[PDB]
Amino acid sequence: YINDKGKEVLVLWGIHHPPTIAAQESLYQNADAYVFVGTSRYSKKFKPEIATRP
Amino acid sequence: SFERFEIFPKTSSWPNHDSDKGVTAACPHAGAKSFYKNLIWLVKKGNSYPKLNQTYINDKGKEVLVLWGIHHPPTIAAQESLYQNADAYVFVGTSRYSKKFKPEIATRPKVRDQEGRMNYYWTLVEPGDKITFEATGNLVVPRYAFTMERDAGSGIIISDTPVH
Repeated sequence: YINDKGKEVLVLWGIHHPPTIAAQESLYQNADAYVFVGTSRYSKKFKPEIATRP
Repeated sequence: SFERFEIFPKTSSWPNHDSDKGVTAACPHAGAKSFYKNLIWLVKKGNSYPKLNQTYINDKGKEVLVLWGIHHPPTIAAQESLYQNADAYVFVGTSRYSKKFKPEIATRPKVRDQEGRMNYYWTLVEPGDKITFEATGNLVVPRYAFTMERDAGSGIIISDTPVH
């Protein structure tokens, strides 16, 4: 997305952590998944943390 | 209010792992190798480190401070001689806290004769909340947690003045 507006844009996203590997396959078909979000001054790579939380 | 209580009894919580060989010369007691009182350094019970899965529900009426540790061996051989898993992982979870820890196997500068490292972490479990420990290696499990109640606040005085 290129900012054609004349002012700042607030962007919100989320990263999901399934409880089990089976959930990861049932949702995304990729056991070894990754995310990357990048701007000119921002760049981060997110890896799923598949574990059973309380 | 402060009360130390055995969060995980040593004689029953870890039947599959070894809770006796976790002693180092960096923490000596009476000239012999020892370790921290409030923590157990679990190792293999012989060519096997099965999946560790333990939980604790806060039955106390106030906060519970739980401290654990993650061990980073200096060498891959050190990883196998303790946990028999080259790619181990730890996961500590609460209703508000969740973190996955990965060992960083590398040679550090040697301080107190030790080339590996051990990072210490802590958290507060609220009443009615539970903590969960999951591991395939590199976990120093709690032995004693601290039931605690906090007040408004104070400070730490660093001085040699006598106490009367």
